Amino acid sequence: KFSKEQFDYSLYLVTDSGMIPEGKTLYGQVEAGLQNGVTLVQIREKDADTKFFIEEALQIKELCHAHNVPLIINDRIDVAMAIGADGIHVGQDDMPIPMIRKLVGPDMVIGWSVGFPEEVDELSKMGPDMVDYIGVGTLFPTLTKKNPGTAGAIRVLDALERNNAHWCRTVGIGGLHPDNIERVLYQCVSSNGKRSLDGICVVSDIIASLDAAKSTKILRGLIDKTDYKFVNIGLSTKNSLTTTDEIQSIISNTLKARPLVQHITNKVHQNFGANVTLALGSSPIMSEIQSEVNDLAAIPHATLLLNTGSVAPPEMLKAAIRAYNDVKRPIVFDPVGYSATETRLLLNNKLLTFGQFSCIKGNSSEILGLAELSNELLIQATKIVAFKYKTVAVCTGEFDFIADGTIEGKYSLSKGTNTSVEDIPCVAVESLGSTIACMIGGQPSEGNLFHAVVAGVMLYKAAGKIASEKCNGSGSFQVELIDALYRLTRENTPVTWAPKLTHT
Amino acid sequence: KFSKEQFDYSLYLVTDSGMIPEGKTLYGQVEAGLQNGVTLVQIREKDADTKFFIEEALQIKELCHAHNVPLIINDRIDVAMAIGADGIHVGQDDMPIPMIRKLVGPDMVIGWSVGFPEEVDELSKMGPDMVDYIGVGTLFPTLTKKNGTAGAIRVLDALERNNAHWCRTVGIGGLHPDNIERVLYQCVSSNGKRSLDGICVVSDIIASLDAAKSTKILRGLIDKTDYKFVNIGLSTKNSLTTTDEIQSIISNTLKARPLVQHITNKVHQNFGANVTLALGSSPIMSEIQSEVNDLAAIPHATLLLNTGSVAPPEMLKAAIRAYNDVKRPIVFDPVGYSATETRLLLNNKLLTFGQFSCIKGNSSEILGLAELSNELLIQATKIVAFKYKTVAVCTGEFDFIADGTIEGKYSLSKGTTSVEDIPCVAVSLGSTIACMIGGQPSEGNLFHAVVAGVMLYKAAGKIASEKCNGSGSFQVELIDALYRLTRENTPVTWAPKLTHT
Amino acid sequence: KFSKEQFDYSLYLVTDSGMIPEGKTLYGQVEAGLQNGVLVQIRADTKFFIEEALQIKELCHAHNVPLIINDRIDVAMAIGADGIHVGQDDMPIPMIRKLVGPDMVIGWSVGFPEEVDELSKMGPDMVDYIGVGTLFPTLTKGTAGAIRVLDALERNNAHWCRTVGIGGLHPDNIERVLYQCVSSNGKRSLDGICVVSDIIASLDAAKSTKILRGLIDKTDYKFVNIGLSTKNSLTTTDEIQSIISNTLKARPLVQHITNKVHQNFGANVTLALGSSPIMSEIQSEVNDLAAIPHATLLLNTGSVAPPEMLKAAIRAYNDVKRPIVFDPVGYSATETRLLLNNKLLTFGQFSCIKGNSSEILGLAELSNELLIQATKIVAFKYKTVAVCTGEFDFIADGTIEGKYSLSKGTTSVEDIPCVAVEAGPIGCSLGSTIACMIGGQPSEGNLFHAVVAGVMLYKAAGKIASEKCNGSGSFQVELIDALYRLTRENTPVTWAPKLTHT
Ligand SMILES: Cc1ncc(C[n+]2csc(CCOP(=O)(O)O)c2C)c(N)n1
Ligand SMILES: Cc1ncc(C[n+]2csc(CCOP(=O)(O)O)c2C)c(N)n1
Ligand SMILES: Cc1ncc(C[n+]2csc(CCOP(=O)(O)O)c2C)c(N)n1
Ligand SMILES: [Mg+2]
Ligand SMILES: [Mg+2]
Ligand SMILES: [Mg+2]
Ligand SMILES: [Mg+2]
Ligand SMILES: [Mg+2]
Repeated sequence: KFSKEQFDYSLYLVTDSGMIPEGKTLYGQVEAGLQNGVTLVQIREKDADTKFFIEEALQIKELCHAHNVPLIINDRIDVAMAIGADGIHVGQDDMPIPMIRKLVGPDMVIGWSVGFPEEVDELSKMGPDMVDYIGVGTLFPTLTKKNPGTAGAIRVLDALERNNAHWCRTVGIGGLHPDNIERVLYQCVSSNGKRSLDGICVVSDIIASLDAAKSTKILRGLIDKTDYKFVNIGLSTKNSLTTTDEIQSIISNTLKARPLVQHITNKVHQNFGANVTLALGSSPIMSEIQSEVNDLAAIPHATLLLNTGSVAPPEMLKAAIRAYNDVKRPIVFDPVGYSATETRLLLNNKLLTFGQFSCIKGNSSEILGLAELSNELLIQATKIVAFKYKTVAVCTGEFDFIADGTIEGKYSLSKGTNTSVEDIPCVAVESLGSTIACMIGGQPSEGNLFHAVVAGVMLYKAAGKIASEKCNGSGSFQVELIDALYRLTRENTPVTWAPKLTHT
Repeated sequence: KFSKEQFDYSLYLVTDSGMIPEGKTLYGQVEAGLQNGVTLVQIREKDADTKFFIEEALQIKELCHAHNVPLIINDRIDVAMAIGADGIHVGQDDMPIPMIRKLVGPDMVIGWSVGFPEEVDELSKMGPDMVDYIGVGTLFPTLTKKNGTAGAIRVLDALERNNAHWCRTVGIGGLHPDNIERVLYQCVSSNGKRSLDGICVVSDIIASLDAAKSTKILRGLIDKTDYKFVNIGLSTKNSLTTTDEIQSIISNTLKARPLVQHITNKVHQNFGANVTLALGSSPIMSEIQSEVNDLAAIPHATLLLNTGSVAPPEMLKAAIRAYNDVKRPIVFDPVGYSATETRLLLNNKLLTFGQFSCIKGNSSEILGLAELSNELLIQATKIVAFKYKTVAVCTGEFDFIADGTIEGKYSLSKGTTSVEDIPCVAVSLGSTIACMIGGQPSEGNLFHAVVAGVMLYKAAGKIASEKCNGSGSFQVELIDALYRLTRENTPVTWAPKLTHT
Repeated sequence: KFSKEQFDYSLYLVTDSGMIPEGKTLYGQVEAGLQNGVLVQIRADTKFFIEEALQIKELCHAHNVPLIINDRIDVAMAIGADGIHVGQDDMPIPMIRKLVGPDMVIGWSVGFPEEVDELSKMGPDMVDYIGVGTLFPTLTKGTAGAIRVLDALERNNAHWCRTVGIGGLHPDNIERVLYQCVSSNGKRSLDGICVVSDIIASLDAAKSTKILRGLIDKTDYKFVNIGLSTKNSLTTTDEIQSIISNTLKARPLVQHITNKVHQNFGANVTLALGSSPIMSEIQSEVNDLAAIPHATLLLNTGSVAPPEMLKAAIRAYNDVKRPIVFDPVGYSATETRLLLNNKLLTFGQFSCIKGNSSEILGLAELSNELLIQATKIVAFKYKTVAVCTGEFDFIADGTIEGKYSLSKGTTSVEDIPCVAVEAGPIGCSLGSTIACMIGGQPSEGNLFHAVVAGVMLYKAAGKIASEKCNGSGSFQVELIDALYRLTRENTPVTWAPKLTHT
């Protein structure tokens, strides 16, 4: 007999009877996963046949108790009481929670499927020893649930905090696999940094596995690690303004490394973007072809730059983003959208679920929108975004603001960061997408993501003043800008450049 | 809040959500059936979201309680406790009964689906306030469940051998107005002490375009008490059949020229039509489905069934029903029966299609039908006669006739008069019996007619065996004797002696 | 290197690559069949072919058995194969002989006598052996037909040409095939048996083969649980008396499969002889019926019953070694009837065949010496007791004590026992009579005597009836009566009919 506080939600295995590979049993899989992790187990399915259910539940309760792990049942509350189960899970469309509590009485864990903040409010108006934990929405798409992102999970953890539901644990569920578990753990944190997921739920990743022991050992590895080094550049927090000597080193490195920068964009920017890249002494590639994507990313110092409202299918954007994250190379997200039209908002939010971005760059509107929300406002927004997507965020305007929300790539269960939206580093400065892409692209393993982005914003802003002076209108401004970028970097003398870098 | 003994199983409505006609609601149907009968109601939901289930259950509990009728739930015991239901029904493959009792505690009705005696034994090894009632097997075939009366009797018999006095019974599966009275009529304990406490329907009310009317009809049938299944008298006669009665029978059939439809082999086709001709009535050898209703509509029509025939079960079913609809007599003369695995199968299936006026077999045919010397044969003959609520004939040295119709009486739970004490007397035959019964007027008597037939046949037999030179001439002298014997009604003359058994 | 005369055609395994069960190889199957019996013939890409052929030639040579190839003559020469098989639509035989040169065995698929003629006007060291037609139906690509071919091999004196039977051969019909596939002159039979699916497609090829071996090198086919001994002494009164007693005491169950005219009249004859008739034409019942003591099958023709069920019934009785009597209402009366009847004669072994002058001459594939010759031909052809009804009834015994052998083969058409039964100038009635006499016999009985007993009894009842009757009508019933009276007093010394030798 376990109690609320003895429950370890770390790796939470939810079974599904009609998904087991031939020559393997449900007992067999659940056994393998207990010997290698999963501090919790839930039985469903049916095939019901309510009597065969009960026999399988008892058979499996012995196994779990043997390994000192609780057994949860869904959604048959009666079978739960009948076999002396340790808890029950119910969905939004199952028996109302109060009714359940009345039958099972205190002591028993009650799990609830929750996908929206609105449902966290209800959960809260009910107080403790009603809902004990919740499975957060369906994180990613999946074939396991017969009918039916991290941004969405955050909105829920945030409601658990605004309502101070201290008594309610959380696990994330739906489409969780080794290719996205660290990213999920990493960016699913309360905005105030005080709360994260207490564990991870899998079904197909273990159950449907030809080797369930191995699959589980892998998920365990990911969950009890603490670093997500998502790009082969330094992520150290830097609080000292970026020195002239550092900017100089950045530019040298990218000039010497000749980074390959893959542009995925519409057209207007195709040509102008390739010019900026050429000026910065690196080679542009405008491939939007799925098969090439893994080969491109394999080339030394490769970099991805994303634009939006593009002619490329979501299936390939997903493919590209993943391709770069697999080789730990940097992605820069520069929405041409974003939230400009209903259709763009949709596509952009879908993009932000495909992987981890090294940098997100927007203007005042693009940024406020991303922050889900003047001058003090733009700063708050910039940090919110940076923290939300665990990335370096740039907000362009008269002043350009840069915030570093990577937190050295740190994640943990429940904790969650050690660091809220409010107190991450954010500095100020008084085509940019490709500039930033080239600076980050050139950095070696010992580099620093944040300094590089700042370097880029400085460089760009510097070239701007020069061009606006030497030009005769919009036309020549464009070409004088490219020229300034070229001249500026062929002589590393940042001590010279106009733009002033302050703290925010 | 109801208790075990307040439950009225009379007309028990079991719902099914995805079977309701367009423009009609489950509330709507269940309402109509409460206003006209349904004395009990069960709700299912194997396919929905457990929350919509609970909302519909409460919505419908108010309706039932409003009409002072309990609400039963299946098989979600949890939903049952949660909404304060009055009982739960579970199947053979659902949660074990002891476990259920432990959660819901005494006071709540527990129903169990039961199809075999073996399961009645288990029900009994558990004693009272475990299983309160049972739904007996699937009586007839149906499209309602996703995966006969003889069979129900075997279950009622086990409820008696085990003295499970505490357990009610309802019959279920394929019950409609075309077979409800026959079900109530023949589903009785062998000792006559127990019958079905009620009848269960799903499609007959739920899937109805006019649920109010459909229900009013089922009610009519359930609380009636007579099943006059043939337009002949069914009165119990304890006085031996007098010569004057036999004489009247023969006269009637000669004057009525009954049309006797033979469904038979090919050996019996010809020989059977001869006997029919001799008795002054016309044979027809139609095995065609479309003709069957027209044939039966002809005055004094009669059906004679043989087995191991080339005719499809679908048409036998069609014929048997055709005659029962017009309340005309069927005689069942198995050429099988239980002679081969295939025959046993077909015959038992036949006995589920309708009500027979008479069943005729030899020592083996009969013992088999009784599901079991010279005393043994007598016990067997009554068993059969009572089982199929019919007049049963067992041919041999002595021919035994038993009358198990019990004046066509049925009731709920009661149910009666046991196997042991129905009337039984002692003394080609299929066709003879068919013609005697065929000729009887509304005021006649089924039992006397059958006896008359057996007498007549046995009489013609002695005469023929004497006037013949072997098997060949015996056959034709028998037909002749049948002809001569009936053209002069003088039963005072005939050889065969009629005693009590 | 083998030569013509070292070739043992006993159990001849023909492979088929795409028919092997999972987890089993062609090497695996052919190995199992060599260790338990087995000559061998092999039938994708021409290069994989050659590799498999060599691989398998080593195996065969290891067990001292030749390897034959079909129909790639080139692959044959290339791998030094021991012989080649070709079909009727493959390379002409002379051409083949020219390329492979003498010494190599040449097999030819043959299904008609016409093709035996061609095989013959080519003389020796052209065609060495032949696979006879397709005996029974099969998904891989009758005995009366095989006989016509063995007969042509004899009329042409093709002494140099062996024969194997092929197509649909399995344990349920191998002995019957060996048993009735013999030259009309009795001098020639099949030199062996060919299987594909029975061994190749088997989950246990070792066992399957051991079984086929058992059957082939046995020599008795006891196809009915009655004596088959050749009796040359006329059937004595005391024997007829014993027969009738036995059937009266045994009350045989006689299953009639017949028209509708004969249904009733046939059941009466059966009843009179103190046995029970059953008129079932239902497939599922058939195995249960035959399992009942002293059960007997009587077949009529142009019936409403499907060939699929007749096959089912005939087999059902042969499996329990009970007697079948074949009394064609056809036969050869119409094109459709001939067809169905011949198909029936391929379904199993009959204990007796009964026809009239036409029915019989037809069956013999052809007066009074003529009728006698015909009757023996039929009796011998279908290895059965044959009855030919007329003024004289002729009975011939072609069972030859149920003896079979490879190549040998037996005793010709000409010299099996044949007797006659006359009484003076006077149908489906005799069929039922015969069915009841045979039905009653115990293991120690004798098939031949019983049939004769039946014919005598019937003929006897006939004279009596023709005298006591007033026309066709009463004749029928007086006949049943006479059958009844005659058997209730076993006094054959009394009966009119005279039994002579033919
Ligand atoms: C703890 C908890 N939270 C939520 C639910 C509902 N739920 C969300 S998606 C899905 C399966 C995805 O598996 P996968 O994609 O790993 O194959 C299910 C069963 C539940 N039953 N338990
Ligand atoms: C009291 C009780 N006994 C048995 C069962 C199981 N059951 C067997 S047959 C049938 C469908 C017949 O519909 P129809 O009358 O339209 O043929 C169902 C529901 C149950 N659920 N409740
Ligand atoms: C020696 C010889 N004779 C004939 C043929 C032609 N042939 C007639 S039937 C048959 C397949 C029978 O398989 P199963 O016994 O499984 O029915 C084949 C292959 C030949 N290729 N070789
Ligand atoms: Mg169930
Ligand atoms: Mg933009
Ligand atoms: Mg549900
Ligand atoms: Mg009978
Ligand atoms: Mg004939």
